[PDB]
Amino acid sequence: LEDLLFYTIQEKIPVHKFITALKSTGLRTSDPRLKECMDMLRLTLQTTVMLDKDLFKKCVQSNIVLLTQAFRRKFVIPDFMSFTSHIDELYESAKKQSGGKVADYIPQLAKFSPDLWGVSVCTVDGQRHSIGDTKVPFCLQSCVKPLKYAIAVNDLGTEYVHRYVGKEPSGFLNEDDKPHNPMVNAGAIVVTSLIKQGVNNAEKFDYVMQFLNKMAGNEYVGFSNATFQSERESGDRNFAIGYYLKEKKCFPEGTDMVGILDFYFQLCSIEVTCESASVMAATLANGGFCPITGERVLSPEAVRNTLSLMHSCGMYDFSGQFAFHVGLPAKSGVAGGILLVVPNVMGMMCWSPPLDKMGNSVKGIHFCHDLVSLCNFHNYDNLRHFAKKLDPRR
Amino acid sequence: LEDLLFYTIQEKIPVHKFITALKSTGLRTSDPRLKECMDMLRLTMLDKDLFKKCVQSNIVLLTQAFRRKFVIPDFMSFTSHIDELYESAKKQSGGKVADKFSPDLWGVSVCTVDGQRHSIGDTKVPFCLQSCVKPLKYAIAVNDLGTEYVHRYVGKEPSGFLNEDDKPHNPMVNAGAIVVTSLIKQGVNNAEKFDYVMQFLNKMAGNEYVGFSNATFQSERESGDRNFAIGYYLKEKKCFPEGTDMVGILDFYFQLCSIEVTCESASVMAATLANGGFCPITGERVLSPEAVRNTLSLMHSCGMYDFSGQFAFHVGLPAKSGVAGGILLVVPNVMGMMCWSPPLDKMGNSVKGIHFCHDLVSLCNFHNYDNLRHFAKKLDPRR
Amino acid sequence: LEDLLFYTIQEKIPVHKFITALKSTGLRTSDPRLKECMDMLRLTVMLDKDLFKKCVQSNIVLLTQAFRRKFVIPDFMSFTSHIDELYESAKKQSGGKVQLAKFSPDLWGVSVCTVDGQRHSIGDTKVPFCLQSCVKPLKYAIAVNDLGTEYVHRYVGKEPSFLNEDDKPHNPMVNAGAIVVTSLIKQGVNNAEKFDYVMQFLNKMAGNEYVGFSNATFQSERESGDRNFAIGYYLKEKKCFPEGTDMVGILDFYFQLCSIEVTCESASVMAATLANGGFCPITGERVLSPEAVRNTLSLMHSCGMYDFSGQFAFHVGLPAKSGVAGGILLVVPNVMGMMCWSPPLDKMGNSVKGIHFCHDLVSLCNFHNYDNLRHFAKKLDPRRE
Amino acid sequence: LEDLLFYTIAQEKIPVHKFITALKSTGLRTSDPRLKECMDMLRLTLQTTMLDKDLFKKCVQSNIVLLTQAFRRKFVIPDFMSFTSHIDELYESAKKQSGGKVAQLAKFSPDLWGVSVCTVDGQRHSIGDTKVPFCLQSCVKPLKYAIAVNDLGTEYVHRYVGKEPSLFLNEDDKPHNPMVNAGAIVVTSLIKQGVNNAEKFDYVMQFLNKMAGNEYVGFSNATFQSERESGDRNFAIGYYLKEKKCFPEGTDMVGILDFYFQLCSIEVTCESASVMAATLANGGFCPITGERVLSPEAVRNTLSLMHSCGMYDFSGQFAFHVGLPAKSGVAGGILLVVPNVMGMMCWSPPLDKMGNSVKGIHFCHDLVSLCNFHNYDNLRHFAKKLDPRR
Ligand SMILES: [Cl-]
Ligand SMILES: [Cl-]
Ligand SMILES: [Cl-]
Ligand SMILES: [Cl-]
Repeated sequence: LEDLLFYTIQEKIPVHKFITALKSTGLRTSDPRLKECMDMLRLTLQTTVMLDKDLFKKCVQSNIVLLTQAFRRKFVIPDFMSFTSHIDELYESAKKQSGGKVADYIPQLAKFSPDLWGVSVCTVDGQRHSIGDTKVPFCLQSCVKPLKYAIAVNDLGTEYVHRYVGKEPSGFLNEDDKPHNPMVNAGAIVVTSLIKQGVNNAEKFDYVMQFLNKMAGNEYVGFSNATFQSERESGDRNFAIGYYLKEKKCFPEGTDMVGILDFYFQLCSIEVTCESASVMAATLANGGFCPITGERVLSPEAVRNTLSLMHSCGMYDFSGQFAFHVGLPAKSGVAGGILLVVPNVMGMMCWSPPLDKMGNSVKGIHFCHDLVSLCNFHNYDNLRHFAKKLDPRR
Repeated sequence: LEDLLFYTIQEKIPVHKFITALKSTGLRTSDPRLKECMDMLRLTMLDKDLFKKCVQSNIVLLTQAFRRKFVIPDFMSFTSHIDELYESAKKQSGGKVADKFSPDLWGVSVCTVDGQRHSIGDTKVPFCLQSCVKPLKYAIAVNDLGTEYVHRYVGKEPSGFLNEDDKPHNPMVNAGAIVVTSLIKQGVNNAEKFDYVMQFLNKMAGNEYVGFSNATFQSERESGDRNFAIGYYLKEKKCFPEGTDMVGILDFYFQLCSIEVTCESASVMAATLANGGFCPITGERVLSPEAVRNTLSLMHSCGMYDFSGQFAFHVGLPAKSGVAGGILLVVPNVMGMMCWSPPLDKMGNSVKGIHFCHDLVSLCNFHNYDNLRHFAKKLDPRR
Repeated sequence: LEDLLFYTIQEKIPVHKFITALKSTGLRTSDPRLKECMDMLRLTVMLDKDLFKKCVQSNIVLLTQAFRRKFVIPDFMSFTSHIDELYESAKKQSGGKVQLAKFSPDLWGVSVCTVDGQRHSIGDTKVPFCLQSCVKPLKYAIAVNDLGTEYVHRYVGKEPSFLNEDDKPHNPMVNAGAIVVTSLIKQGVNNAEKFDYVMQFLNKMAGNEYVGFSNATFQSERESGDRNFAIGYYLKEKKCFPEGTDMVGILDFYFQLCSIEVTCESASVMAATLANGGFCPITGERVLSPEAVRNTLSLMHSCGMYDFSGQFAFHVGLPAKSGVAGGILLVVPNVMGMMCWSPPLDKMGNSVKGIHFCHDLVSLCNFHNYDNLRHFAKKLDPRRE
Repeated sequence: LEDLLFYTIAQEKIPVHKFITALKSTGLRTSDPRLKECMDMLRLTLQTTMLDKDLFKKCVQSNIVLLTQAFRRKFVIPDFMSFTSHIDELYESAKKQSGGKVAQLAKFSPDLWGVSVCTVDGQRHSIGDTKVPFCLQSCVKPLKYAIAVNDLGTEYVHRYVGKEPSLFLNEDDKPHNPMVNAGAIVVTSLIKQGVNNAEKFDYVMQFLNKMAGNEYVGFSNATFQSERESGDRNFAIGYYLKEKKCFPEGTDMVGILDFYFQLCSIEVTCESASVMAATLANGGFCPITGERVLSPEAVRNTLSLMHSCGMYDFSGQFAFHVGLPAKSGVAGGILLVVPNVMGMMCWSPPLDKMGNSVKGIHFCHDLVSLCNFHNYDNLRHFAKKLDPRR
């Protein structure tokens, strides 16, 4: 059982040899699902480097199931080292594109260097990879749109949420007097008013944060007050939208619109890194379960709706082309993030601040094209006949 | 290998015993890939020797089959569900037939990417593809000329005659389908063009029923005012490739719309698309992966007319409707389908078709954005 | 000259006869241009060649035009009898919208003021109501008068239909355009001063007849302003205002402007000023430049009636502007201004009775902008004896 | 009256040339159809052998009314020589502006520019190339609509076509107005229904002849064959109209297009077309024949729609700045109407990026900058402008 695993890894295993093989699977020693095992190893090093069969069983037994899949290469991407080397090549290629313009409309976005570039990957199995500046905090901005949508649907269900907001691209209101979808400001503002009704903003914010925290496997989620204050002061177009929505009676009964706008600016100001965000995207890749905690964050219904709208509406005006050429659900944001989901496989956050004319981060856009150019991840690729493409699940 | 299979099924196997067990896997005794085997049986209780002699040539396929390795391992179960969904849509009596056909005609056909087949309803009655051909001829065009060339002439996304670039919005609208028609087999006459497409559709269908309705073609082309208006407009905006005869393309276009299929043959067509360009019952490579992926993308967003976005959100499967009441349905990596009932809703889609498609995804985890690990209460037919 | 007029009107004239003959021409004895004559007559009960010349001397040229039938509409009594029929005819049309309770009957009134100062009224013409959108052409004329055509039209469009190709509101007659126009006027001072200034201007337009302000309407508009705040934030976002504009304050000024009150009678003089080329008919004072008055009439023509503007231009062919209080400011260039007021509105937002009356006026008279003055077929021409 | 007139012109006897020179200075042409008997007697009188009171009476008696108004300065523009002198200056000023493109290009001669005036009293003036024939093209649009309304009335015509400024169709699934191609095709299908194109065409041609006081109206077959070849977009419209059921019952659409191209290919000069516009300014009566041609409601409707819809995409700006009903065409013509005063035709082929003749447009602005002709100018108070009626 745990003995079997011992043999696949002589009389006694040096600990470092166990750790090194574990880290090659793509797992991180700090994985919450590995905690018992790692605690035991560290404790063992104290009271003791070689592990005999009996010691190994002792350290590895609590986590044995997860550990067996790792070593039996049952993970979604079994040769991860090979895959990450491709990710790096693609990272390097995109890094040669200097074009684009960093958003200057508020001091917090403008300060960011155009030359910051990073990519983080988290598979639905919890395998992690990062290259570039992946520990630098930035604001989600519109990348928050699908997440608060997912929350709303999780709590209120499809039918209700979509009384208030549309299901498709625009190509302020559709024929039915609703904003076109959750990924446009008008739609996001309305989705924001749907969450945790009848409570003050402080608890609403906290409530939302609980969700993000879980989606991120308790990795970094933070808040930029500097950005919130600036968004709120320069927010004229969003105020125009708010008054219009109120005038057309688009909000739930009793809504305080100005309060909702404040909440909305707050939500846009939430901070992540590529690493933590990649976990959020992996939760969406994993059907609502956080890949690194095994926790159930969101209903399958919420995740399906959200991925559908990211595919359709997620890239601003580039959505149609992105869907045709990339065919992956994604959400761009003005700070230069692109939240990417390859369903059943992994999730990513790509970050470079310079934007193209559509509003999309130039290196992210270029990286996403290459990713699908290389691998058979396009939504409508086939898993049997893919031509020259590479399939990393094999 | 033929030995193992033999034991799996006493000293001798009655022929019928092997036949009914084979049928139970979803395959038909007439599968083109089973020909050698069925010929060997026609040349004769099989003892081990006669059995090995008969099945040796088809062994690999038969092995996949009897070892429950097909994309849907328990097909008899999956079939029973298709039947319930069918009987449920059958009770929906609404819609309006376009204008000769009888309402109450309803049929559904399935072909898995492994060539497993099922049918219920009026499944052998030939009807016209109409706009169902749109993705088919777009696939042919991308197959021969590639993505970059074809999309010089036509858009890649939905609308809401020409887009901001002076191209028709996509291949699934009439304007776009007319332009696409002008791209195929350029410079050759219409007669050869029609033969070429007809040959291409034969491959897609694994050589099952494909036909032409001259009656439909005649009336279509007399009533084609809106399409004529479109042709003159496209010509004037210089939308066609140099040297196009637009009045001739419209002819060809009306012809392509009049091509006939049954639910059964058209389901194989959809199966080719679900199989990455390989025909499931012939094993023949038909379209390039590039052509198939483009086609599925545009059917997903553009395929259902004004109901496209609603259909993508709820059903999440590439599909293409036509005014005869066909819906060409693709579940990638799993199966193709054709649903046929003539009565249409206000949007132009078959009423029973639409109902069936919703229920199918309500039941099974086939939605494009369903997860294959956590699906809640949905059935997964692949298990 | 005074003698000429004297004989025209025995040894002595009874003075009730001069008054009666005067009123007969359409002028009122309260006409600001007749004051001296009326004061001299107050000092004086029969008028001999001598007393008559004394009373009438000051104003003689105006009274001569009046008695010699030189006025734009020489036979006025006949023309007002027609206005009355049209009035009764439109009166009988009771459709429109303002479990509604009703404590009192419907209000309907029509006032006519000619470019010569001839006046007529029937119905409820003394009851104050808010201009609302009727104020739009008025404040646009002010802006153009003060700033000129080039400057105003950097901020707003000249054509019918939030923003057009150039990211300007379409014209001065739509809310977005009227909000921008509001921001153009008196940019130096504070809001109280801007309001006084506009109010003074409307006094000139009206020959100092009734104009006022309704605080109730103003507060009600303030509370209901979501639609107008949406527009106000959008305009700001798109940088549609002149530099240093306080947009929230401009809307407040906007609501005040919509809340200004008039009567059918005083508003008809406002319209007669626009019909008279910028000169107030009853004071002879020059209120607005010709450029401001031409620009205003042109935009009233195409843009003045909401979504009925096109149909109205084609069938009626007169510059007009309507508002939700039920008013229709009507202009007939070179002839007269009018104000029609009934509160019930049709589905397009225009006063039911007002619209009916405007149609009938042009069916009857050759006032349609594209009518011909030589060959009019069946129509009546009131400019002729 | 004949004696009164004789005295104002007179001395014991009037030299013939002196009566003629005075007549011309009023703006009337000697060839005026309404002056025919007068001129006939005059020529007859020179044969049988200086006018005395009795001889002068004999000559002008049949035409006395019109001649009396002319000499008494009762014409809409009493000082006509002063006015034409202004027209000439505006013409020269429009000339120095050579921008625009005619519908690497070679040039075999100078570009043509001409301006004709016909007053509602039949006073004439021309300067520039005013006798050169050119195709009406879209300038024919208000003319054929006026015919439709004349024969069919407002209700019938506007059951098929919109009344407002402006896809091919409005919310009623009717073309937006008579001045856009789709609307003008539908109007074309209204006229003289149930006869062959040859008969319909002769019918419009005689109508055009009356509007023009029987001055030049013609046809360009070269232009027609060309329109017929390049009409892909008009055939697109034709099939769309047909698809949407915009034509009256039983119309042959392909035949209707053919009639339409014909109507576009009709030819005028600046002079003949100025009389056409003057008919529209005169309430349906032709100024030089005194003949009733179009009904008042047809003339009103046409002027209304020219005002708002006449200049293509410049209609909005044109109405605002110029305030005159006008219609322009791809040949470089602008048919202009000052209601109650005059008609005009301006012709220069080079077009601006909107499709309007550059010289015509420039001339129209200057005309209104100078004169109080703007639809919304006041007649009593106008500022620096001059009023030619005074
Ligand atoms: Cl954003
Ligand atoms: Cl179809
Ligand atoms: Cl209003
Ligand atoms: Cl033209």
